[PDB]
Amino acid sequence: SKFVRKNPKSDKFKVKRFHHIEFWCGDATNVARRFSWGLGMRFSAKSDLSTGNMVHASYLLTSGDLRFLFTAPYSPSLTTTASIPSFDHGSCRSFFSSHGLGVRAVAIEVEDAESAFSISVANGAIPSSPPIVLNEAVTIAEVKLYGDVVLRYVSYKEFLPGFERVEDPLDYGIRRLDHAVGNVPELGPALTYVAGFTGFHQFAEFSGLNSAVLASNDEMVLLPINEPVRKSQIQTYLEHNEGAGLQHLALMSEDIFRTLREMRKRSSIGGFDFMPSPPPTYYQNLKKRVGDVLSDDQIKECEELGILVDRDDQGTLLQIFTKPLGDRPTIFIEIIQRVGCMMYQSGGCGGFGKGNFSELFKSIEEY
Amino acid sequence: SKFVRKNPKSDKFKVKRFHHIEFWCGDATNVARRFSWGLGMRFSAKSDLSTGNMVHASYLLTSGDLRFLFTAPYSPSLTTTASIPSFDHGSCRSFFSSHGLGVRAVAIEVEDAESAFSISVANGAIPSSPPIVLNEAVTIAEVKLYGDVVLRYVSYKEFLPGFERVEDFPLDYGIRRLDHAVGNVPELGPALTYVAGFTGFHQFAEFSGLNSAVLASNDEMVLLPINEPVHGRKSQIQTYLEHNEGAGLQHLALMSEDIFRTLREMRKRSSIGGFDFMPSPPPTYYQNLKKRVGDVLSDDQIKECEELGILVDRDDQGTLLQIFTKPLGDRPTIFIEIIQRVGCMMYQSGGCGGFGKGNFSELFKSIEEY
Ligand SMILES: O=C1CCCC(=O)C1=C(O)c1ccc(C(F)(F)F)cc1[N+](=O)[O-]
Ligand SMILES: O=C1CCCC(=O)C1=C(O)c1ccc(C(F)(F)F)cc1[N+](=O)[O-]
Ligand SMILES: [Fe+3]
Ligand SMILES: [Fe+3]
Repeated sequence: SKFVRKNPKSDKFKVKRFHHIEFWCGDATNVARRFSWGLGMRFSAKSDLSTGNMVHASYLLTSGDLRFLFTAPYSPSLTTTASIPSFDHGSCRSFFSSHGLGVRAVAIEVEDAESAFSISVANGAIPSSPPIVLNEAVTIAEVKLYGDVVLRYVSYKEFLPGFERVEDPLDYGIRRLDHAVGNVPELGPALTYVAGFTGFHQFAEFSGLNSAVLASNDEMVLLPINEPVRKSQIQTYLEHNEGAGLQHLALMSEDIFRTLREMRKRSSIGGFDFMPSPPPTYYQNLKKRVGDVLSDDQIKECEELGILVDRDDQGTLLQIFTKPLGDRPTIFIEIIQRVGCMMYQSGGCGGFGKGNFSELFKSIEEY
Repeated sequence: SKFVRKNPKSDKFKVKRFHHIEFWCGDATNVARRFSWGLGMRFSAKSDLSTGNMVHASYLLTSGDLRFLFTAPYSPSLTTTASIPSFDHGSCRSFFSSHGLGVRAVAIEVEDAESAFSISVANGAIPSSPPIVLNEAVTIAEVKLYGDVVLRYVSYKEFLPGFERVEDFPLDYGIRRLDHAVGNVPELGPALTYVAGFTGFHQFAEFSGLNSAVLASNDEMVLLPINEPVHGRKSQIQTYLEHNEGAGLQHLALMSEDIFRTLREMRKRSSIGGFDFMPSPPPTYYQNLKKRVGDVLSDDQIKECEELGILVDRDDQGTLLQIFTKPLGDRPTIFIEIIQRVGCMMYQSGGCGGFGKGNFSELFKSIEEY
């Protein structure tokens, strides 16, 4: 009848929001051009040859507050010209040879990046890049998160110094990043490592995996982690990804129907593909499950677009998943819309979809 | 008053057509998805994990007879499961680390691929992959062309054994075939005598920052131009050799059956995934058009070129429409030429109208005016 969560607010430094995500590429132009058309993200800021960067090409896509950065290295024959100081040509080709197209950096806005970096290392974090102050404007620092992903700290005194603003329409309703999930071999150690240096508390849950969720004090920076337990997808991931790494990004949309009707039109002409849709029983069982949250027309709309729906104690959740973004069966995208919990709306409203494993199964047991 | 052309038909083996072009990628899925939407090429055949290939992912785009192959390597921890036998994981990462996104293979249909390979090596060609017979169906062989590009020989007894046909309503911007494939090289003389030395390709005569000869097969339908940098405004070909870390393919020219359609489609998509184009010639250029190709293009077709930014050139045999994209990837190296040829219809003879060498001048004296 009642579910109660706790929140010690045990953050070891002041954390604000997700700042951006840095993909590492072989050729960043094509990847950014496809992501832009397939997700509806505007070309916003560049740091390439045309801006004078002879170390790496970096292209930034935005939609709402969501910031996808796409970095690919230039030839070593053409350091000081790189806008992102923590970039190394060799670490980049190693990452792409080993893991392929994937997320390098999970970056978050924090009060002071040297403050965050100092405590993190002192509380166990493995350092990657120390605090570099860019033009006395932004501070940047990187610690190891899981595998070859880095948690990157960004703090302030069009995106970073050295980037040039790209002026211009494209917009499918995606407004912000919601959570970023990492697949690791052993949950226990990875969980005690990350929470050990961030002070992130565990967000409670209302298969082939085990999943805990680490969260900041206001529960707006959400970092779930999966463990491998039909062969487990997480295990397949660890093989094709040659280790631990970010599994999926969840992108909050202000209207999942719009974003899906846009993203679905473009699946065959450049965009992104989606998982095969649940059996029609699933949406018939919707009417007596979230019928007091979604109208019947909104339920018909989910069946047309293949959207999963889940509920927990505080709210209701709409969500759908793409197919792997690149060549390897590794990283994919989650589109979500959260309903309820509007105090502002509290993050994690509706959970993460853990219930859909069952409900989707017993949809297939029927039918 | 008169330009006369010769043709010794000195081919050392039987050569038919351009078969396909193999790009080497870091991630072939995104590159092929972008090229498909930005050029209007249909997803036709795959050889990835979903077909059982654990060495490399290969995705084929088509439009008319044009075949763009996009290959990217999988992890070595998962040779026998690879559909393309000449693929090596290390040669691929070396290529992409060194040159970035570029063309690996220029492949052409020939009568017998072991026949072509044997003579080529015997006439100087540097071998890369010997003749491998796939499922007693198609033969494949590769010799070095320029730098790390390979001339690949393909002969027959959806695309290769091991590939699975992709059913698609379908995208199509009017591109129908590949016209020519150009390589930038440090020294023209040696590269020219090397390639023609083992193919027997004759020189196609020409009616800047570069020196350009054109090597051609007997029917002048497989066209392989080569550029050289002229030193001492800095030569683009020289900049290419720096960013490309050596010689390599510079541009592919894609014949369209209607360059206006193909560009009104391709320009719509420049800002939403597709390809961008060079800044348009000054309006004087298109004014001088009316008394230059006015007996070939109507006034409406001339206004249409000004709207789409198309260059026009003429030679002894015919007239040429052409326009160039910006570099396809991160590096200022490889780009695309869209072309439509007019005249010379005996069938239409390749090289009709030349290649645009006159436009350097016409473009300039347009800017000297205005
Ligand atoms: O948000 C999360 C984090 C923990 C792992 C997880 O299961 C979550 C999902 O994004 C999610 C939700 C539902 C489904 C299902 F079962 F409907 F397919 C799948 C996922 N998932 O793993 O991407
Ligand atoms: O087709 C060729 C091969 C030889 C070299 C060459 O210049 C050709 C062109 O594709 C061409 C023609 C005209 C222009 C101009 F005038 F616009 F600059 C440029 C090129 N080009 O991109 O090489
Ligand atoms: Fe999720
Ligand atoms: Fe050309």
